[PDB]
Amino acid sequence: SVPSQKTYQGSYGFRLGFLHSGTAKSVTCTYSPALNKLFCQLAKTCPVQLWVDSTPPPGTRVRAMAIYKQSQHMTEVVRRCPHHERCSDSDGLAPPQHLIRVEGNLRAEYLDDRNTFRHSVVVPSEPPEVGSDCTTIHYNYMCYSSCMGGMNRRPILTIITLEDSSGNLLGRDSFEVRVCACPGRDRRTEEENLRK
Ligand SMILES: [Zn+2]
Repeated sequence: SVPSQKTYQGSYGFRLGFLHSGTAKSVTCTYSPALNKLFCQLAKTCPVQLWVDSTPPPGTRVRAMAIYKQSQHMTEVVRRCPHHERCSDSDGLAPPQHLIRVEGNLRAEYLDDRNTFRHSVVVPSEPPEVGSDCTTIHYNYMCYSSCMGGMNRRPILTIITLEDSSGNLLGRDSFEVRVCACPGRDRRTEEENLRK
């Protein structure tokens, strides 16, 4: 009733990477290594790098799923709030209830789990292009952390899993997410709070 969040590189050395976007007031997405936390604006591009030490088999996939970080909320499905699930901002593929979308991948699939009712979005794993050392998935988060009746100011984690063609686990990584109006200021504030 709760997905695992244990980091697991697995046989292929799977792990995530993030750009170094800084903390200017204007930044739309920024990652804090010290907090393992992504700060982003609503429905803005969040580039997440996928790194492996060796290429997994054809048919490998990469799944993203959100869970609440606090234990007393972890059994609750993370979903869009009653406002945003009705605002008709569909990309033609993502169900309007799903918090996490993938941008610009026509092979993305959206799952409503028939047993847990949790949402996820999955894409094929592909090796890096010629001259590149990793691949990047562009995610969008479609509600604010503060949305009433949805996340309701509760922190969430995103769990990224590398899966074989049957859905079996090959690798796992994760990061906290805050969706907010001013990611640069909020990253600076929370990093200062950690230091203090
Ligand atoms: Zn919302």
